[PDB]
Amino acid sequence: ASVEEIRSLFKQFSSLTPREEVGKIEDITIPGSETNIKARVYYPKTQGPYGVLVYYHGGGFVLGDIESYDPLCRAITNSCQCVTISVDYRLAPENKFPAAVVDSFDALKWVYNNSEKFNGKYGIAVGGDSAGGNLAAVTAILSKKENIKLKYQVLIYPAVSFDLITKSLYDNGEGFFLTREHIDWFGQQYLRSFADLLDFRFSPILADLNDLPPALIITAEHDPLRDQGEAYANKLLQSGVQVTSVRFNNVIHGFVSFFPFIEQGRDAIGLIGYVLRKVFYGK
Amino acid sequence: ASVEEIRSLFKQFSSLTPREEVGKIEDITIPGSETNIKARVYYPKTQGPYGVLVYYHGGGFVLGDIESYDPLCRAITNSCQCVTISVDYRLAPENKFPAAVVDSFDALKWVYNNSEKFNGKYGIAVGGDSAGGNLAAVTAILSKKENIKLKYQVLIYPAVSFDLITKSLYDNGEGFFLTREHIDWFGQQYLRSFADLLDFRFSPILADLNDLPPALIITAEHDPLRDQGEAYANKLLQSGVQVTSVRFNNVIHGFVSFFPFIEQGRDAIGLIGYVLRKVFYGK
Repeated sequence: ASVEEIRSLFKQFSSLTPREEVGKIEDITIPGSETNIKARVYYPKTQGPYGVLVYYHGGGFVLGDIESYDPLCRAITNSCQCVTISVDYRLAPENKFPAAVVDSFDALKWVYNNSEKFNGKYGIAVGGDSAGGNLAAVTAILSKKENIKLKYQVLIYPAVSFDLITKSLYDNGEGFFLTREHIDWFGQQYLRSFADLLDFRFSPILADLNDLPPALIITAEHDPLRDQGEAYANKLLQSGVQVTSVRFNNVIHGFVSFFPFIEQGRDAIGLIGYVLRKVFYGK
Repeated sequence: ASVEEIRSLFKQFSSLTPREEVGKIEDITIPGSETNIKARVYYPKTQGPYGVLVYYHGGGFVLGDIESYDPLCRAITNSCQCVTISVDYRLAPENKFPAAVVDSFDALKWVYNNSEKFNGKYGIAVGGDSAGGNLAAVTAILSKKENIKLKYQVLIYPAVSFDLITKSLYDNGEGFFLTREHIDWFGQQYLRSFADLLDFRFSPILADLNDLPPALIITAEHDPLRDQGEAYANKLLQSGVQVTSVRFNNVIHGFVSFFPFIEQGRDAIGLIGYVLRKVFYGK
């Protein structure tokens, strides 16, 4: 199948996942530095003021979008009882690195500067899964540099480094949905050249991690990205940042997206909701 | 340092921990088959009806008690929004195996048969940490044998088997609070003879685990008991029981008891609260 066919397939598969009712949904356009960035704003059913999670979908920088991630963003919204803003960042191969990062950061800065629009008085967090977790992490690094003060970062099986060495890569690189061949191919679509492998905006493990917001990092036992995610937690800890790093056993990369039929995915969304309700509301 | 001494230092340290307000607290005495069993009943600040969590404290079968665990059980009560009944089972070396088990199962049976005193319409679960997670797991096995239908079991770094073989036992057996010498000494205080090593009431991994209640099993990366706790989860799964097995990284055996200082401990309590709210209230 073509990239277009697979992008469509994501949306199609999404229509088989129940969409939880939320308080209110609205589609906005965020004025970006290089583009106008579509976002979907989900309000919870509770009364404000709120904390605001800016969310970046996964899909290897190439696939996924607001629609296919709509069921997950609804479930997250209800779990965290917070405003969630799902960002349609530019995808590769059409828009090479660093387009996704530029959009993800532009969107966060705007949300931060406009949180009053969402009655966002309890502060701003970032979150995302896989490639989205990469973007959340990188967005949190870029924020510190600009004195944007984030409450929290939720990194769901994030990609944090180019990797040819982790045990989990070789143990889990075939037969568990996300394969070596996928990882290589996504990387070729996204990156401009070999030099980009030196860029912290692609590999956030490279960055100086002190003074970043506190983090929840979820990894999956049977995931090739598992070891590198747990390494990112370690480096955060070494840099004096609080992080709860949790390995969900018996599950694969992507498991949180399959929450309707992987119960561990539901429980992960429950934990995400707990930590955000805690940091935002003292709950 | 004598048994009575080390019990007292445990008590004293826990004495300095700020206690969370709950709804109401009632002390009760359950008529056990071998003894009168003190239990403390914690009501959440919400209104009923409730699910009920029967909780067994850790401490190697030798230490801990209602008072010393009082801060944790308050924290759990507020997180799960459920009635929590902390059980004062008989301790070793004064009362050897299977005294703790007899008391734990007698308490659970009585609560189950008396669920109305607690407005416990939404059903009964068991939970416990360490030696208490052993007791919860064993209580669930004994329940199934007598047709008592529990909703859930929460096993926090449980002891599930006599162990001379797991990699975590050797990797983590010194320097991380719970040492080989402790494990040896506790087992020496608790067990009657070598024959007790065949008894599933000591090593619940031995039991047929079919038809047991769904489980949350929390392990700790730097814990000698880690591998066996993950084995128990895998054996449950193999037996057709739903289980969410989560390894909290960067922490040691006992970390949930240190929740006031170890934020990962607080997040573990959040997760426990989520899974129980979900199973009881469909939240």
